[PDB]
Amino acid sequence: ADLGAVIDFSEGVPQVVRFPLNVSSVTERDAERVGLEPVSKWRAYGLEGYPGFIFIPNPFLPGCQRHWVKQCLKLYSQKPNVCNLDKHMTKEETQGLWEQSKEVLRSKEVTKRRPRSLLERLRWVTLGYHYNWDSKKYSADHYTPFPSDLAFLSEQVATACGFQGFQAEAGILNYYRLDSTLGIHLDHSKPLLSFSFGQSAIFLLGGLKRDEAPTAMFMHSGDIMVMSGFSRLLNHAVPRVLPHPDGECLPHCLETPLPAVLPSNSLVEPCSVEDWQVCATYLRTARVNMTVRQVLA
Repeated sequence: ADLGAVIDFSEGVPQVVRFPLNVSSVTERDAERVGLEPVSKWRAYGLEGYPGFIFIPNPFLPGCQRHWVKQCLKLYSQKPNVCNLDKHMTKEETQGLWEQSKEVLRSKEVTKRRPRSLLERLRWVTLGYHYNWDSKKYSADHYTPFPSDLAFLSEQVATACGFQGFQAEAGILNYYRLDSTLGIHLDHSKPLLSFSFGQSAIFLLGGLKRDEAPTAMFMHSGDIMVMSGFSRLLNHAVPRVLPHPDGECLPHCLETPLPAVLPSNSLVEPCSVEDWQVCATYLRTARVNMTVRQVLA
C-alpha cells in the first residue's frame, strides 16, 4: 500500500467529497461585511472516514484577506491580550510593536544581524477565555475581550457549515515564520474554526488505523478548516511554513488590493499603503493561523 499524494483542495488517499453548505443561512450582505463571498459561491469538502472534517478553500472576496492579516499583525497583537511576549516584554513595551516594524522596514541596511523586532518574535496570542494548560481547563482569570469582528466572521462560517448558535469565546492566533520551531501542543461536539493567511503549509491529518501514515493537504492563504466531533480530536498546529514559490513572493489572493469603496456597515476596514508594506514584508516568510472555539455549554 503506497503513500498518497498531497491533496490540493484548490483544484492511497481517502476520498474527497463535496460538503453541502447551508447557503441560505448567511445573507449576501452579511458575508461581505466580513469579506466573505456568498456561501453559494463557496466550495467545501469532506473526507470519507472523517466525520466532522470540513475544508473550505479561500472563500474570501478579493483583497479582503489583507484586512484579516492586518488585524492579526497590528491590532490583535496589542493589549488587552495574553501573548508569548509577555514573558519578557512589559505591556507598555509591546505597544511599540507596529512603529518598530516600520522602522526595520525603512532601514536601508537589509540584514538579520540585528535584534529581532517584536513582530518577528510573535508566536501566539490568545483572546477571550484563557485556557490553562496545567489545569487543562479554562481559567477564571487572564480573560481578555474577544474581538467582535472576528466573532462575526467565525459565527458566519460556523452557520454555513450547519452549526447555528455557535459563539466565538476563545481564540488563539499563531504566527509561524520559516525559522519557527516544529513543536506540538472537555467536549468536542462544537466546532473549532481554523483560518490561514500568507505562505502555504502542509496539514497532516492523522491516520484512521493505528500506525497509518497521515493524510497530507495544502493550506493556502484564505483556507478555512471547520472541525468537530471525531475530527476535532485530530486538529493540531502546523509550524512548518513552505517557502514561497520561485518568483512569487505572495499568493495572488494577497496581491489584490481592497475595494476603494466598502459598505458603511462593513467590518472590513481600509489598509493604508505603509501598513500593507509591513504585512507584505512579514508574510513573505510567514503564515498566520486563527483558531476560534466555543467555551460555554
